[PDB]
Order: sequence, then structure tokens, then C-alpha cells
Amino acid sequence: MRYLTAGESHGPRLTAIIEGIPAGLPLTAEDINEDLRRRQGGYGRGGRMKIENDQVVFTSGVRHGKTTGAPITMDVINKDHQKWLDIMSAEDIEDRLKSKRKITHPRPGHADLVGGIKYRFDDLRNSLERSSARETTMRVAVGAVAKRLLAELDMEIANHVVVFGGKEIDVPENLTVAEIKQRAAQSEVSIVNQEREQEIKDYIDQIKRDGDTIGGVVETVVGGVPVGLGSYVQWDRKLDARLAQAVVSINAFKGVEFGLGFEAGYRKGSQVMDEILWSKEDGYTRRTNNLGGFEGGMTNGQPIVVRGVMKPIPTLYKPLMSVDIETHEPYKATVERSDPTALPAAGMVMEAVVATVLAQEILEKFSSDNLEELKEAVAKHRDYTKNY
Amino acid sequence: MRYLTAGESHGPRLTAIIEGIPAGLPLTAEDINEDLRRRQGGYGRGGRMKIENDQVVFTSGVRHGKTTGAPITMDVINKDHQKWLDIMSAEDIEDRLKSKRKITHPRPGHADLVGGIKYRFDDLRNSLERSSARETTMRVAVGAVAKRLLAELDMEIANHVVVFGGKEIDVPENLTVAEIKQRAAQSEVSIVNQEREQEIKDYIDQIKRDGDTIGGVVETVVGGVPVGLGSYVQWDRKLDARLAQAVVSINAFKGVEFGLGFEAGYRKGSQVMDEILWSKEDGYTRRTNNLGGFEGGMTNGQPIVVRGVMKPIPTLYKPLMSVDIETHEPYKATVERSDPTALPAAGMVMEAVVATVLAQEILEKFSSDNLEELKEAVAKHRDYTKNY
Amino acid sequence: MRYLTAGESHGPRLTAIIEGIPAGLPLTAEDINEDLRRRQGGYGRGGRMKIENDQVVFTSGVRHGKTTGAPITMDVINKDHQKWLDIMSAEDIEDRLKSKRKITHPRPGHADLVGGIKYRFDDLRNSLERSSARETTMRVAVGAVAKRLLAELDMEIANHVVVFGGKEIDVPENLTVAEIKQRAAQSEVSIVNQEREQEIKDYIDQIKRDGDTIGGVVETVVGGVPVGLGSYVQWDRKLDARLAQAVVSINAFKGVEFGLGFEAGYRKGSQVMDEILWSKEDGYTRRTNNLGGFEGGMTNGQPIVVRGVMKPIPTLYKPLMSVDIETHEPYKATVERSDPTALPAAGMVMEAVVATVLAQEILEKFSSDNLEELKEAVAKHRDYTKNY
Amino acid sequence: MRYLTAGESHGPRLTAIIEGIPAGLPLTAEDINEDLRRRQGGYGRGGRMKIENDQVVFTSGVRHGKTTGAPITMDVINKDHQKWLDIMSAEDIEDRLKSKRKITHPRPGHADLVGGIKYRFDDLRNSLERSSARETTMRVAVGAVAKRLLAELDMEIANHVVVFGGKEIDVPENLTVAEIKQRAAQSEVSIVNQEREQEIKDYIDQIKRDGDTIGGVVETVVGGVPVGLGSYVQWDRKLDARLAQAVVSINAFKGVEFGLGFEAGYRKGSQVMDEILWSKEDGYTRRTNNLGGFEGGMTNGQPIVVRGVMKPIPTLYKPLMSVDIETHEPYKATVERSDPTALPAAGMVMEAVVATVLAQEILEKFSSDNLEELKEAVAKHRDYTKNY
Ligand SMILES: Cc1cc2nc3c(=O)[nH]c(=O)nc-3n(C[C@H](O)[C@H](O)[C@H](O)COP(=O)(O)O)c2cc1C
Ligand SMILES: Cc1cc2nc3c(=O)[nH]c(=O)nc-3n(C[C@H](O)[C@H](O)[C@H](O)COP(=O)(O)O)c2cc1C
Ligand SMILES: Cc1cc2nc3c(=O)[nH]c(=O)nc-3n(C[C@H](O)[C@H](O)[C@H](O)COP(=O)(O)O)c2cc1C
Ligand SMILES: Cc1cc2nc3c(=O)[nH]c(=O)nc-3n(C[C@H](O)[C@H](O)[C@H](O)COP(=O)(O)O)c2cc1C
Ligand SMILES: Cc1cc2nc3c(=O)[nH]c(=O)nc-3n(C[C@H](O)[C@H](O)[C@H](O)COP(=O)(O)O)c2cc1C
Ligand SMILES: Cc1cc2nc3c(=O)[nH]c(=O)nc-3n(C[C@H](O)[C@H](O)[C@H](O)COP(=O)(O)O)c2cc1C
Ligand SMILES: C=C(O[C@@H]1CC(C(=O)O)=C[C@@H](OP(=O)(O)O)[C@H]1O)C(=O)O
Ligand SMILES: C=C(O[C@@H]1CC(C(=O)O)=C[C@@H](OP(=O)(O)O)[C@H]1O)C(=O)O
Ligand SMILES: C=C(O[C@@H]1CC(C(=O)O)=C[C@@H](OP(=O)(O)O)[C@H]1O)C(=O)O
Ligand SMILES: C=C(O[C@@H]1CC(C(=O)O)=C[C@@H](OP(=O)(O)O)[C@H]1O)C(=O)O
Repeated sequence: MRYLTAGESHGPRLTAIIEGIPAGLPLTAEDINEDLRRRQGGYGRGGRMKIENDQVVFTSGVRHGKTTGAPITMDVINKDHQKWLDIMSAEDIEDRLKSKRKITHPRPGHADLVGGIKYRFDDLRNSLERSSARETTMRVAVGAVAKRLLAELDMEIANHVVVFGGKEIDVPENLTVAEIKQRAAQSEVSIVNQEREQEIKDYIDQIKRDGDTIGGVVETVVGGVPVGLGSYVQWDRKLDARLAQAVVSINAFKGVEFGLGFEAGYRKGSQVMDEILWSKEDGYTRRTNNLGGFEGGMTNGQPIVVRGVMKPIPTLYKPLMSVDIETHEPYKATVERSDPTALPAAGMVMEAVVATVLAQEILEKFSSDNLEELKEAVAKHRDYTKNY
Repeated sequence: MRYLTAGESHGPRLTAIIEGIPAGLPLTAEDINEDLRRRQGGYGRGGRMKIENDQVVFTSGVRHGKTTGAPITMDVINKDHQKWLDIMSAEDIEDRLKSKRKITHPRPGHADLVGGIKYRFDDLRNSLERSSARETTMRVAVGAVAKRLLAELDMEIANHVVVFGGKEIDVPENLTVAEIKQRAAQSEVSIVNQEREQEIKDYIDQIKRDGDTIGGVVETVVGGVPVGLGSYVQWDRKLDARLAQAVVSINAFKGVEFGLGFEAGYRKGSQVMDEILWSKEDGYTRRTNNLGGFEGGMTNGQPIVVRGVMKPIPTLYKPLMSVDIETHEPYKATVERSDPTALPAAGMVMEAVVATVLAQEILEKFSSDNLEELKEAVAKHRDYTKNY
Repeated sequence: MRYLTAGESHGPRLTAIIEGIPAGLPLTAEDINEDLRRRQGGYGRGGRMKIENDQVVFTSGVRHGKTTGAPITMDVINKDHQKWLDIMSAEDIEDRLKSKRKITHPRPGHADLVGGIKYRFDDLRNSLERSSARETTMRVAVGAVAKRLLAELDMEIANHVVVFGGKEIDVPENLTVAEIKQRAAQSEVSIVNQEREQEIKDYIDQIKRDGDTIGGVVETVVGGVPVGLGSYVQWDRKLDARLAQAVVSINAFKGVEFGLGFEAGYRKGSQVMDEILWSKEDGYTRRTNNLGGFEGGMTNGQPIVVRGVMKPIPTLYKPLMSVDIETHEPYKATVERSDPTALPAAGMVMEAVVATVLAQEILEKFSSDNLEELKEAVAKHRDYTKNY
Repeated sequence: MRYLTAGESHGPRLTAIIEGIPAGLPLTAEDINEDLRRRQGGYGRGGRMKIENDQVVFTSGVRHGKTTGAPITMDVINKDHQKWLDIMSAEDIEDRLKSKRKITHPRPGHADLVGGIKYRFDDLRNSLERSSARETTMRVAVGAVAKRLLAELDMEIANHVVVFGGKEIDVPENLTVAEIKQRAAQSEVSIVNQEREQEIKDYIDQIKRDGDTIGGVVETVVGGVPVGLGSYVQWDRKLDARLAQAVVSINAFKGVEFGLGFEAGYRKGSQVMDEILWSKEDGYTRRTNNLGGFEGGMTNGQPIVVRGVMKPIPTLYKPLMSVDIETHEPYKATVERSDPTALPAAGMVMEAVVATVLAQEILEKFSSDNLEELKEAVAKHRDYTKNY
């Protein structure tokens, strides 16, 4: 299974094509819209998010509620585009109008300047329009399709904020994936423990009044995973490593870690390995989950636990120093529309990207031209695993 | 450029094939051997590291001291194989001899059990032989070819330990890559500040007496990096993300971060973006390097700064709890030859892997059938960059 | 450069995304539409070709006349979809309405039955809608983008029919690419010598009235190609082999050959090899082009000459024998809407696919994040080639 | 599954690494060696083939007679290397010695000149050593591993010469794969009709005394093929097209065709489609096999029938004009002893590459981390197919 996303922030619309989903999967637009809606939200996002109402339009690969195995195409319109018809026209317009919203003041922390050097642009809007996170809308759309697959295979996934601009959220011990998703869904900041709900909001508004931005750490958990997805025989077959690329490819993300993660570099061997247990009732399991679901680049059957750090949004309403690309003189950075933080939204993109890599791995490991054989292949493999 | 590594820990030899290096790159067995030697070192490694004397043998693609563009084949013999001629024989032997060194007690933390389930093994040695970090020897070897290409393009790379089993190393501000390489080579634990050298060493010794293991955090730095390598136009073209997959693919790595890394989730935007500066003498630069060389998934010209966390080595001489796979009874894990720590060596592995990806990215971006045209494409791009 | 095509024959629309085209390439909807029009033509096409008027819509990656380097999305609407609103709805509909246009009598030669076994379909139109050649419309839209790149690099391409249902064309010797393009465009069956045009039209009418079909052989020729695209150093880098996959992947194609092709298996070495020549004026050239522009899987600078055989359309109006997948009784294949032949269109698809593969090979060989750098590299390479 | 081949014709040895073969496959050196012996054979092959005695050495991935799922490494020594130790040494040597056997006279029909332009060589030996068909030895080694997988899945493969230097071999009607395999290797020229055996040998001799070369056409046939391998959903998923690239990648191959092949462009649809039949005994079948086992890029369950044309060996005793690359002066190329033909050996290479691609497709289609699950999946899939 593979895919490509396309579209510009202020273009007419976004598009994604997914090639390789099995035939037979029940799939509706509501299956996608629920996640699209979750991605637009989170306390701290404003502006564009109150202008868009992201919903999907399928134009291929889905027939009468089920996929057919053909490429699936999903669209999401940009309502805002009616204000950028000339500026973002595909066709040429007269010289004289091109100057409009032309960007020559790169913003620190964004792709503007380097995208201009690489692609040799005279207008950095040509870097901005694609590098913008509006694109994550289609990543979530692809992840919602991936999630339908995981749901048919009795797997569960959830995401929650565990660090918000420095505030470490004390998560209760031994929550199920279902509990994580339900608690988190009740918060406007995706935290499982809310006595901090009002405290974090206040802070986002401080930061907001203060004219600054914050980021944090988001955690994705996956339950019911089959054992032996990924492989140690070659470096690029390791599933944790595959997930690492996908997480870090999310706009603003600067790191990814599994289970204890970086803490594992501060502890002893005996405090980190997860002992192996067996029962006639359940077959193999592990006493603890410090490795976050992976042994040797492979799923061991415990929950997958991965965290990603999102740096603060680069756009500051209180600029920062930059340089004017036409004069080479220092100046403040351009101020494009943005928010004090988009962390909860980033955690939804993270959930979608993890689900997507997972679904890719499942489709590669098991017979999967169609849902029936895949579901059969997975049941058989879970029976084998249980009785090993 | 692409490659495959092969070989078992106690098989006769390790092998690697590299396809796609440009013709005309000066390359010698000593260019490789220097790094193989580093990989074998580091206070805390014993056993095998005194038996093996890792050196390469070229058998294709190198002629008269230069690559030809054809596939390069490198071999590294396993001197230890002499003690395993029967056990690791490619051809069938007497059934009665097959139980030798057979493993039925998986080790927590290692690939034993899950590899056994995935591949349907009755002898967990079949997992161990290939999941062993003995394979990282060939990754270092491929890395040494990649480093020669970086050297030809005026780039420099180094690695050092910045956290050793929880002891954080105090790194002097403003060191060049060359100083980090030089100071680290004077330490038995690869730290650039030897004030904790004896303390780290005695800590290792304690760990070993205590019968436990420790990991840490290694940092790789790359200097003189061309701008605009990597792209934001699609997620899987982001170079930070490609490095992420490669770093976490290293045995025992549970995480990866760039620049400030996870600490960016604890700061404000104004304390994280790197301001943009310009001078007639140097072109564009950045005031600070909190982003570790990456904006928008692309190199910004600042030093690339990446860290990976190595969990503690799973094999404890004081074995943890497990299960006998033939009887399903609880039992202590198998105790195989291992060391209290392999962090310094992991650092070298990371250095090679980072270099590998980077050379791959350079070979994608520039005309690179031969070194001549590659060097010219790179100089020309550097000139463009400098004058943007 | 990579791309995906998507869409069903009777769904709402077709879509394609191309990822990786350099920034800076002039591109308009007319650059695409000219080839979409060619593809709908050819004496012998009717039905659908009378309902559709294929024209593109760009929704991403194109701004004010040029590419930006971001993913390019193209749509082609299916006007006919208004007749299939229920039959092809993405949303589920009442069970009884699903019998509408349901295929249970598979057509010999088409993807019907096999797709039904592979994907576990009960309705074989689910095989039909995606396997149908309506999809070639988007492969031609991608080729048109590829062809714009080839034109900025001073390359030319043309296609022509050389066999039309067994009638071989007597092709004058030593025509240029441009001559081929011009002469074939003045013919209603894309033949460059019209002595048999009326005979071929009369034959097509005959096949039609008899409820039969015909295919033939088309030839694509590419001029001005750079030397050394492709490589012999690994089998999958050979450019003639890469083209071979792309040509056979066109619907109804059953084979591909280069230069003399299969005739080379009937002649002696001395009658096939192309002698090497050199002059201060032209640099290296070849006396003849029996090899069709390739030596060792690499372009040698002569015209690329490649031929593909298109088998006859499978859907015959006097249907062949098949089986009712519901009762297992013998029954005549279903008769869907089809032409007696679509060879001239198939020629345009083949021109597009060849140009695509070649653009991809060029983008891989040369620095090509943007058009300016790509043009400078190709000029430089041509300079080195001429003066070798 | 993927693999890389490496080595020079006059280097010390050839090497291949295959990654992704399921654990559990019985495999021995003789499994490979049988094919390697066939590949050295064929009337018309002389020189080298009498010195070389190709046998494989396994150095990884094979233990006690079975694969383990890790990367497999195979070596084949070049006995001829002994006469080239200086010339082909990896390490640098005195400048005065580097001109030994330097090549500056490109052979028409070979990779020489174009390779030296591409890779900017002064010595065309660096093109020649790797472009040589000596490399096909490792492609046949790889194909032998693939063939072992096919045999475990009850599939059979064979190759025979159908056209020899223009002599069309009259093949009996409807030979099975096993018949073709048996008859063909009773022949020193791989033909299934031995009334023409002496005739072809004499013709080969005649060509040789005439100082010329011949090529021809080889047909590979595959039986017991599962249905539904390959897909129509995207062009690059079609298995006929994947086989096309593999076949045209063989040195000297200039075309590939399936079933009736190019003859399908001369016939009518009624004379080409294969009618679909069903019986309670055997399930679905076809009345004829004009399509060569493919419908919509997918296997239909009839025997795969593919033919490739091999141009004649380019090196001749008859003169062919070329140019001296150091002087730009014309010269006549002539080789006193060259083989007149390598067609029967090319047929072995064709069988191997075909077998390889099929194994790859099978590994992709079905659950295949280990042989046991693969077998189970294939069995389940044939039961579904038969009972559709
Ligand atoms: C959900 C989400 C929303 C974002 N919103 C904004 C925003 O409003 N303003 C901004 O400057 N960056 C925003 N970002 C961050 C930028 O897209 C990103 O920092 C930039 O493209 C550079 O890529 P990099 O930070 O990964 O290096 C957002 C990211 C995510 C995941
Ligand atoms: C058991 C343990 C676990 C820790 N885990 C991490 C970690 O995962 N990430 C990190 O950045 N620091 C980690 N450290 C470092 C401590 O957080 C650090 O010493 C502390 O925050 C004080 O920092 P300061 O000296 O910079 O104020 C940990 C320390 C210990 C003892
Ligand atoms: C240089 C290096 C040396 C290692 N040496 C050991 C060792 O002696 N014993 C051990 O159990 N693990 C060692 N490992 C770690 C194991 O290979 C590894 O934990 C195991 O394959 C499971 O992979 P994972 O930890 O990535 O999940 C080493 C890793 C590296 C990078
Ligand atoms: C400014 C700041 C930065 C921090 N950076 C990190 C970090 O990068 N990684 C991490 O794991 N913890 C980080 N933390 C947490 C501290 O390391 C500290 O040890 C933490 O509060 C844990 O203490 P506890 O786990 O005993 O409550 C940071 C804390 C602060 C105030
Ligand atoms: C331009 C074009 C038009 C075609 N139109 C038709 C048609 O009208 N009816 C039909 O049965 N097949 C048509 N085909 C062929 C089928 O799509 C094709 O034979 C089928 O998908 C099975 O694929 P295969 O022939 O490659 O095995 C056409 C092919 C091309 C290139
Ligand atoms: C089995 C085999 C043996 C070959 N032996 C010879 C040979 O002895 N001499 C020769 O000139 N070409 C020989 N060839 C052909 C060349 O390798 C080939 O023409 C050349 O590398 C250029 O590639 P191309 O013909 O695919 O363009 C052989 C090919 C094969 C498959
Ligand atoms: C549109 C989204 O976020 C955008 C991401 C973003 C940026 O630079 O990354 C900039 C803003 O877009 P705009 O300037 O139109 O307000 C964000 O709002 C979205 O998530 O759908
Ligand atoms: C051989 C190396 O490391 C090995 C990696 C390792 C493991 O499980 O990862 C186990 C030990 O191997 P053995 O049991 O033979 O001593 C390590 O020493 C090496 O780095 O070259
Ligand atoms: C639509 C095209 O070709 C179609 C390919 C086709 C088939 O089996 O391949 C069937 C017909 O479509 P329909 O049944 O609507 O008339 C063809 O005309 C086209 O070239 O644009
Ligand atoms: C060595 C093989 O074939 C070789 C292929 C070949 C060529 O250009 O392709 C040239 C000859 O090599 P040389 O000139 O040393 O004899 C062939 O013999 C072989 O099949 O193993």
C-alpha cells in the first residue's frame, strides 16, 4: 500500500490517492470526517480553522460502501480559496497582480528560505503554500482509511498530550487504549488527566497574549497488535524505525521515541528489559512494557507506545530577526496567519501517521488483496502465536 | 545508492554489497579499516572484541585505489567461526549434533522469542545469529565508503557520548566538528570532556560487578552540509525523517532527536527558532542551532546535530525471568557472551549510518554517475547558495 | 519523479498526482489537452469518444503558468457518470438495485473473471471499471507533463502505426521524428504513408459490421536523446528494460522490441551491430540504428526506436464463449460498449508512457530540483559527450 | 524479496546477496550448481567456459540445509582471475603499470563507449568488466533459489530455443513444461526437436568459420501457476510488464512477447481471445492459450508463455568500423576467437530471471515470512480459486 498527498494551503483543494487497499473494506465518508474534525480542533487553534469545515469527497476506489481494491481518491476543498483566486491561479495573470502577497521575508523555523534556495524561487509563498501543515489534513484522511483496516482487525489506537509547553501530564497507571481514547476525547487539550485542563488553557492564553508559541510531546498507543510485524534481518525492515521516519516527517516534529525512550539511556539493564511470561490462557506476554511494543524491530504483542516531540509553531506574532531576500537587509520575519499552539491537532496527525505505517506493515506481512483473506490470515497468525 | 548487508554472528563471514557509488572515488581498505577498528573499541567491551580483528577485503567495484561505479563488495571474516563449524554449517549435519548451543530460553530485550514466532523456529539461535549487532560491522563499512564521499565534498563528521548510563556529559560550547572528533578519540568512552572519564570507567566496572548493563545517548554532528538536501513537498522526502529511520534501526536504539530535540517540547517558540543572518562574506547563516541543521525537512547549512538513545544491552550476566519454549515453564533467560555496555561502539555505528543516509541524499540530489560531475554539481550549488 | 493514476471508467472523474517535477517548468492546461484530444481520436473509435471531451483541471503544484516543485494534481471529468449515478455511487444503496449492469458472464481476454477471483468479487464490473482503458487518459496527462520537460531539453517524440490488423505499412527510410509526427497526424489511422489508408478504413468497417476487433503494432521514436541515460551495472538500471515494463503495462499490449527487435534473432552479428563513427563536427555517432538507440541498457545518442504490439480489443459484439459465474453454465460473454479498434489511440498512450519513463530517467541522472539547474546540467553533459 | 549481484568478469569472484527469502526453505549448493552448469553449456560456447568450473559457496542465510530468513550470500570464484592480479587489483599500483591491457577501442554493439562517456573513464576496461555477461552467472544463482520456492509450490519452469540464427524450430503441439525441460536438455542447443540437432550444430560451425555470430529467440514456459498474481489496478503492478523488464534486462536481449506476442497484432479478436470454460472436475480453465497466461496483467492459470529475442554476440571476426578513443582515428575491430553464439546459455539466464520475478510476485501476494505459512496460503488460495 502506498499513497501521495497534494494541494496548497491556499489552493482550490487538497487531494490524496491511496493505491493498494484491499478490496472489500467497508468505508464511508463519515469514517474520514470524524478524524478530519478532530484534526481542526484543540484549544489554541483559531482563524483558518473557523473558516474551514473539512469533509471528504471520494471520487474513486469506493463503491456502495466498500473499497474495490482500485486506487482511492479523496478530496477536501479549501473554502478559503475564493479569497486567493488570482494569487493562487494555476494560469498566468498579468505581471502587475503577481506582486500580491509575495513573500521576501523568510520566517525563522519554517521552510521559506531553504525552499527558496533549493527550488530557486523569487516568491517564498511558493515554498509556504506546500510546506504548510494544511497538508496534514490529507495525512489524517489517509490514516482514517488505515484505521478502518486496523478496526476490522480488532486493533485500537489513541493519542494524548503528555507534555504541553513544559507541563508534564501525570497519566494514570494502566489505562487501556480504549480508556486513553475516551478520556482524551473529553479534553480540549487531549490530556487524559484534566485537573490540569484549566491550567494548560490559561497558559496557552498567556503564551498567546505574550505573543509566543509552545509545542510539547504527544503519545500514540496501539493495542491488539499481532506479533512479528517488522523484521530484524535488514535495517530497513524494522517497524520501529519505519514509524520513526513517519513521526519525524510530521511538520514541526523534532524527535521520536519508543517505550521508555530517551529515559532508557538513564537506567540500568535490569530496569529496562521486559520479562517474558506465559499462561495457558493467553500464551506469551511481558511483565512490563518499557520497550513500548518492540523487540528487534518487531512487534512483541504489548501495546505500541511511541512519542513525538513537536517544537513550538515557528510563526510568532512578535516576529524574530530575518533577512529580506531582495535587499539582503535584516528585518523582522513576515507575519502569516497562525496560532499560539497546535499540539492536540498534531497528536491527531501523529495517530493517523502511526496507523498508516502499521496498516502498511500488516498489508505487507499478510495475504491482503481482499479483506476476507486478510482477516483470515490474521486470525490464523494470531492462533499460531497464541499456541507457540 | 543502495546496499544490503549479510552474515551471521558465528557464520564464516559478513558481506556487504553497495550499488550506485559514483565511479572515480578514491577508496582503500585502510579507509574502511580505520572505522572497523573504532567500532570494536570503547571501555566496557570484552570477549569477541579481542578475538576479532576486523578488516575488509574488496572483491568488486574497486580498482587501483578508486571506485569504478560497479557494485562494491566488501567481506569481513569471522575469526570466531572456527569454533562453530558444525553448529553454523550451511549444509545438513547429523541430527544428534543439532542440539548444540540450541536456544530454547529466549532473552527479554532481544529478538529471540518474536523472531522464533515470526519465522517459526524451534531453535532460537536462528534468531540470534542475524539479530546480533555483529551486523553493525558491515553497516560501519558501508558508512566508511559514504564518509569518503563526504570528505571529497569538504564535509566532516564526528560522534561523542553525551549521556552515559544517566551521567550527562558537560559539552563545551562552540567546538568545531574537527575538535569533537579529536577530543572524543582521546577518551576510552568517547566523551569530549575527560573530567568524568575515570568516573564513567569506574561506573562501568560497578555495573559489570553489579551484573547489569547501561546504555546512553550518543550525538552525531555533521559540518559543511550543503543547503536544500531533503524536501518538504512530500513526507517521505524529509531528510531529518530519513535519518530518524536509520538511527532507530540501529540495534538497541529506542529514540532519535534533532537539535534541541525533546527539550523543544519544553520551551517557547521565541526560545527555539534560529534567527536568520546574512553577510557578504558568508551568505545566509543562523544565529543559533536549536533546530540542529533542519528546517522543513531540509538542511539549512548549519551543522546537523542528531542524537540517538541506546537502551542498555539486553543480555544480563544476572539473567532476568523468561519461559522455556519447549515446556512453557518459567526459567531464567539464556546468558550469551556480551559486555556491560557497548555505547562508544554504538556511537561509531550511528556516525556511519548518518553518513550513509547523507551520502545517499547527496547522490539523489546531484548529477553523480562519476565523482567529477558530482564535485562540479556540488561546487556550483554551493556558489548559488552563497549568492542567493 | 513518481505518480499515481486513479478513477473508474464510469465514476465521477479521473485523477492523477505527479510528485517530483522540478520547479520552474512552464505548463498550461493546453499542453495537456492537446494530447488528451489526440488520444480520443483514430478512425474506428465511437461511442464514449462522442460523449467525453477530455480536458484537464489543475488543482495543485502549478501557479501562474509554471510548476512549483510541489505535487501536481490533474482531474479529467467523466461526463458519462451522470448515467451511472446509482450503479457507481460511493455510498451503499438498496440491495436489489445492485443487479443493475452487474457482470456475471466474463469476457475472454479482459480482466473480468481473474479480477473477480483475485479480489473476491460477486459483480465483475468491479474488475471492469478500473481495468478499463479509460485510465490511459491520465497516463497521457502525465506523459504530457513529461513531454514538456523533454521539449525544454530539446528532445522530440512521435508515434505511428506500422501494422494495422495485419496490414503492414511500407515506411519510407530515414524519416526524422518530426517528419513522423507530421505525416502520422495527417492520417486518420496514424500511418505515415497513406497508400493503404482507405484499405485500412474499409477493413475496420468490415471488422465492425462482423462484430469482431483488431489491434496492431505501433512505433514510438525519440530524438535528441542525451548519451548515457540508463546503466549496465545492475539489471534494473537498464533503461531499455525500464521502457519494456512501461510499454507492456499498457492495456492490450502483449510485447515490446527495440531497434530491429525480434528480427535481430534472425540475422547475423555483422548485419546487426551499429558501427561507431567519429567526426570533429558531430562527435561520436553510429552508422546505422539497428540497436534502436541502446547499448548496454544505455542511450547511445541515436534515435530511441521502440515498437509495442497491441492485441485486438477483447470485447466483441459477436461475443465468444464464457461461463455464468452464478450457475457455472456455459454462456456468451457479456457485450459492453466498445470499439472495433483503438490502435491509433494506443499509439498516443505509448508515446506518453515512453516520454514519462525517459523524463523519469533524466530526473534521476541529473540535478533536477528546478528547471534551471536541470537545463545547465544537461547542457554540460552534452558538452562533455560531444568533446569526449 | 530483493537482491544485488556484484563482481567483474576478471575480478576475483562474483557475489550476490538475496534479502527476503522465507525461513524454512530446503536449499543446498547442488540446487544452485545444477543451474550454473547449464549456464556454462551450449554448443558454440568456447574459451572461458572450459576454464571456469562454476560452483557456489554459501556464507550466510543457510543453516543445516535450510534457509533461516536472513540475507543469503553466494559466491562464485573466477578461476581466470589468476592471469589478471595486477590489472584488476583493488589497491593502487605504480603509475607505469596501470596502462596494462588498457582499452581504448570500443566494440560496436557493446557497452564500452557509452559507459566510458557516462562514467568518464579513460580506460574502457572499467566498463567492460562489469557489463560482461559473466554477471549472468549470479543472476542464474539467484534464479535457482527462486526456482526452489516455485518447486515447493508445485510449479514448474523450462526454456527452449525456438529460433536459432533465423532457423525456426518446428515445435510439436502442446508440449508440457516437463516435456520441454526433458527434451531441451537432451540437446546441446536446447531445442526440443532433435531431427534438427546436427543441422544447427553444423550451422553454428558455419557461422564460426564465416567469422560471424548468431542470436535467436528463446521461450520460457511456466506451469502450475496460481491465479491472480499481478494486478490491473496500477500499471506497475501488472506481472506481464514486470516480466518484460526482467527479460529485456538480460544482456543482448532486444524484445519480449507473451503468448502469440507480436503475431497478435496481425489477427482478429475472435482468433486471439482465449474462451473461458468451467468443469466440476477442474473448475475454470481456458480453451486455448493465445494470451500466454495473462489477462489484465494477472495470471489466469494457463501456462505462462514468454519469449525474448537475443541479438547476436557483438564481437565478430568480420570487421566492424570503430574509433580509437585516444586518437579519434578510425580502426577496424576484429576478434579472431569469439564464440559464434551463446543462445542456449541465454535461455538458462532467461528461465532464471523469469523464475525470479515470479517468486518475487508470489512472496508479495502471499503471507511469506516462512515456508510453512507460504505453502498454507498458496494451498488455501488454490482451493478458493478452484471453488469459485
Ligand atoms: C497541526 C499542525 C499545525 C501547524 N500550524 C502552524 C501554524 O499555524 N503556523 C506555523 O508557523 N507553523 C505551523 N505548524 C508548523 C509548521 O508547518 C512547520 O514548523 C514548518 O513547515 C517547518 O517544518 P519543520 O518544523 O518540521 O522543520 C503546524 C504543524 C502542525 C503539525
Ligand atoms: C531515572 C532518570 C530518568 C531521566 N530521564 C530522562 C529523559 O528521559 N530525558 C531527559 O532529557 N532527561 C532525563 N533524565 C535527566 C533528568 O531529568 C535531569 O537530571 C533533571 O531534569 C535536572 O536537570 P538539570 O540539572 O538540567 O536541572 C533523567 C534522570 C534520571 C535520574
Ligand atoms: C555496537 C552494539 C553492540 C551490542 N552488543 C550487545 C551485546 O553484547 N549483547 C546484547 O544482548 N546486545 C547487544 N547489542 C544490542 C542487541 O543487539 C539488541 O538489543 C537486540 O538485537 C534487540 O534489538 P532492539 O534492542 O533494537 O529491540 C548491541 C548493540 C550495538 C549497537
Ligand atoms: C526547561 C525544561 C526542559 C526539560 N527537558 C526535558 C527533556 O528534554 N526531556 C525529558 O525527558 N525531560 C525534560 N524535562 C524534565 C526534567 O528532566 C525533570 O527531570 C522532570 O521534571 C522529571 O522529574 P520527575 O520525573 O522525577 O518528576 C525538562 C524540564 C524543564 C523544566
Ligand atoms: C486506447 C485503448 C482502448 C481500448 N478500448 C477497449 C474497448 O473498447 N473494449 C475492450 O474490451 N478493451 C479495450 N481496450 C483493451 C482492454 O483495456 C484490455 O485488453 C484489458 O484491460 C485486458 O488487459 P490486457 O489486454 O493488457 O491483458 C483498449 C485498450 C486501449 C489502449
Ligand atoms: C549468456 C550470454 C553470453 C554472452 N557472451 C558474449 C560474448 O562472448 N561476447 C560478446 O560480445 N557478447 C556476449 N554476450 C552479449 C553481451 O553481453 C551484450 O550484447 C553487451 O553487454 C551489450 O548489452 P546489450 O546487447 O544488452 O545492449 C553474452 C550475453 C549472454 C546473455
Ligand atoms: C490550515 C491549517 O494550518 C495552517 C498551518 C500553517 C502552517 O505554516 O504550517 C498556517 C496557517 O494556515 P493559514 O496561514 O491559512 O492560517 C495554519 O492555519 C490546517 O491545519 O488545516
Ligand atoms: C560481535 C559483536 O557483538 C555481539 C553482539 C551481541 C548481540 O546480541 O547484539 C552479542 C555478542 O556477540 P557474542 O555473544 O559473539 O560475543 C556481542 O559481542 C560485535 O560488535 O562485533
Ligand atoms: C473510455 C475509453 O475506453 C473504454 C475502454 C473500454 C475498455 O474495456 O478498456 C470500454 C469503453 O469504455 P465504455 O464501455 O464507456 O464505452 C472504452 O471506450 C477511453 O479510451 O477513454
Ligand atoms: C565469461 C562468460 O561470458 C563472457 C561474456 C562476454 C561478454 O561480453 O558478455 C565475454 C566473454 O568473456 P571473455 O571475452 O573473458 O571470454 C564471455 O566469455 C560467462 O558466461 O561466464
